[PDB]
Amino acid sequence: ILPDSVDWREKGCVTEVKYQGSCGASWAFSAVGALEAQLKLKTGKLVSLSAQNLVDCSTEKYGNKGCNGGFMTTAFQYIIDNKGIDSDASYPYKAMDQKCQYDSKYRAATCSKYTELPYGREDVLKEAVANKGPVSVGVDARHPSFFLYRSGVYYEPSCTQNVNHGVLVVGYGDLNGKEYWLVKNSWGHNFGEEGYIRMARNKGNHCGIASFPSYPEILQG
Ligand SMILES: CC1(C)CCN(C[C@H](O)Cn2nc(-c3ccc(C(F)(F)F)c(CNCc4ccc(F)cc4)c3)c3c2CCN(S(C)(=O)=O)C3)CC1
Repeated sequence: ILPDSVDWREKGCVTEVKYQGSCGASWAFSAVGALEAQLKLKTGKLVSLSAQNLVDCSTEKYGNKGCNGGFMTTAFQYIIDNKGIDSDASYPYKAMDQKCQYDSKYRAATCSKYTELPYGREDVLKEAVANKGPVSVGVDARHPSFFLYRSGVYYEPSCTQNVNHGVLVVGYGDLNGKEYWLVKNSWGHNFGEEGYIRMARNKGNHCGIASFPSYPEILQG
């Protein structure tokens, strides 16, 4: 029914890994990455979208607190309400809280809608990654093993389904009996597998990967 493996990087839909630094903006990076993939499918152009734009402008009205955390779903709502999000190049990432500096002149994407998936359904998530594109999700990253991850299929016994770090699922697969999720993180290229972490799949919603998945869309109309 579904493909055994997916890697949205192979279709040119994933921008370079970013470096969030001391600013807790992983929620913003999760959000732009998902929308970038929809933009590339829609327009044929791969352009990084401004995570800083979300940190500075999708704030209190959306329950977000910039470098102190946020949600991807209300980040998408902001983009809908704002009728735009800027390119990352026009509004680059500074890893701190700033005044909203959105400028419609440098709008690089829109958002028509977003969709949330039901908690813990890794089959429903697998289908969405296959059929819709990369999915924004939260994970439990509050473990030293996460910070220290270098390669392989990550499994942390003490992981919980409560989420606290925004990431982007750009794929899934199976490595020698270990089914994994392919996860784009925002800790630069030196983390994990060139900025990615492959996380255990179909192991009881391990680290909450499927706790709060969502994805945006950019419709023709
Ligand atoms: C629309 C509303 C008004 C606002 C959004 N609401 C979402 C709803 O509460 C569902 N939800 N979503 C998340 C969720 C999903 C992804 C991410 C991530 F990706 F960033 F990591 C995170 C982390 N950031 C949280 C955060 C947000 C603002 C802030 F300043 C500081 C921190 C949380 C959680 C929950 C319930 C409780 N969990 S938990 C402990 O894991 O069970 C966390 C619904 C009402």
